[PDB]
Amino acid sequence: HWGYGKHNGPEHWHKDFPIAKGERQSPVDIDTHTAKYDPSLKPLSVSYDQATSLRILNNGHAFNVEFDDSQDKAVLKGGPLDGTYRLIQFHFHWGSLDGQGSEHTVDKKKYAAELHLVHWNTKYGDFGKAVQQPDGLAVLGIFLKVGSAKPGLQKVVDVLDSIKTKGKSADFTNFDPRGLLPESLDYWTYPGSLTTPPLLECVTWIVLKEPISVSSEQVLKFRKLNFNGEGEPEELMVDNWRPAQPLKNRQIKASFK
Ligand SMILES: NS(=O)(=O)c1cccc(F)c1F
Ligand SMILES: NS(=O)(=O)c1cccc(F)c1F
Ligand SMILES: OC[C@H]1O[C@@H](O)[C@H](O)[C@@H](O)[C@@H]1O
Ligand SMILES: OC[C@H]1O[C@H](O)[C@H](O)[C@@H](O)[C@@H]1O
Ligand SMILES: [Zn+2]
Repeated sequence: HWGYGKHNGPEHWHKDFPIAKGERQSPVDIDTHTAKYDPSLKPLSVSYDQATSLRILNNGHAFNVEFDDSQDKAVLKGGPLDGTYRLIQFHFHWGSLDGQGSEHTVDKKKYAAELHLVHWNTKYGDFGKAVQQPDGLAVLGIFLKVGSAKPGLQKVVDVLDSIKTKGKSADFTNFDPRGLLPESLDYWTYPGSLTTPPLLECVTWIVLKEPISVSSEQVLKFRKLNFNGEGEPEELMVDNWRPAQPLKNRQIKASFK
C-alpha cells in the first residue's frame, strides 16, 4: 500500500491514483508576490467553542485526532466558503529535521511541520458523499516553526507514547483545538485536493499566513512515532509530507491587503 518511502511514496502514487497528475492537486507553493487580495472574500469564522474530541489514532501515515461530527459543533464558515463545514479530524505532516516537513511552501520555504484541520460541507450529509463533490471539503492549514513551546499542543505530545505503532488508538476526550491556532486569521486560499491517496479534488484550502511556534522537544516527540505495527521492525514516522504540485490553471487569493 501507499506510504512515504522510496518504494511507495509520492512519486509512485499515480500508478494506483491517476488523479495524482490532475488539474487541481495539492499542496502547492504559495508565491506571496503573485497572490492577490480578493475583496469578495467574507470574514472567516472558526467556531470551535463546542468541539467534542473523541480519540487519537495512529493510522500508519500520521496520527488523527477525531471529533464527534454527528452535529454542528465545531464549524468553519465564511471566507471563500459557501455554507457550513463541520470539523471531523486534525493531523500533522512533519520532517526528519526542522528544515522540512510542511506540504505547502511559502516562496519555496519549507516549515518544520503543517497542521491540517479537516472539515466537510454539511449540505452533503456525510464525509463520504462530500468527497464526491467539488466543494465537499475545507482544510484549514497552519504552519509550524520551531521556537517557543505551544502550550495547547502539549496534551497531544504527551499521549503519543501510547499510540506508537500503526493501528493503536487512545481516548482523547476534552481536547480544545482552539489552542492550536495563531493570533491572526490572515490567510491564502485556492482550490485543491487531498494531499494523501486517494488525492480527491474536493478541497477548498485555507492556509494561515502566521505560523505557530512549537518547541524542539515537541516536534522530536512526533518523530518517535512509528509507521510500522507492533512487533515489526521500527520505521520512524518522519517525512510524511507530499511535495508541492503544479499550480496549473489556478490563482491563490489573499484575505489581506
Ligand atoms: N501506487 S502506490 O504507491 O499505492 C503502491 C502500492 C503498492 C506497491 C507499490 F509499489 C506502489 F507504488
Ligand atoms: N492531508 S489532507 O488534509 O488533505 C487530508 C488527509 C486525509 C483525509 C482528508 F480528508 C484530508 F483532507
Ligand atoms: O479579467 C480580470 C480578472 O482576472 C482574473 O484572473 C483575476 O482573478 C481577477 O481579480 C481580475 O479582475
Ligand atoms: O484532552 C485530551 C487528553 O488530555 C490528557 O491526556 C488528559 O489526561 C486526558 O484525559 C484527555 O483525554
Ligand atoms: Zn494533511
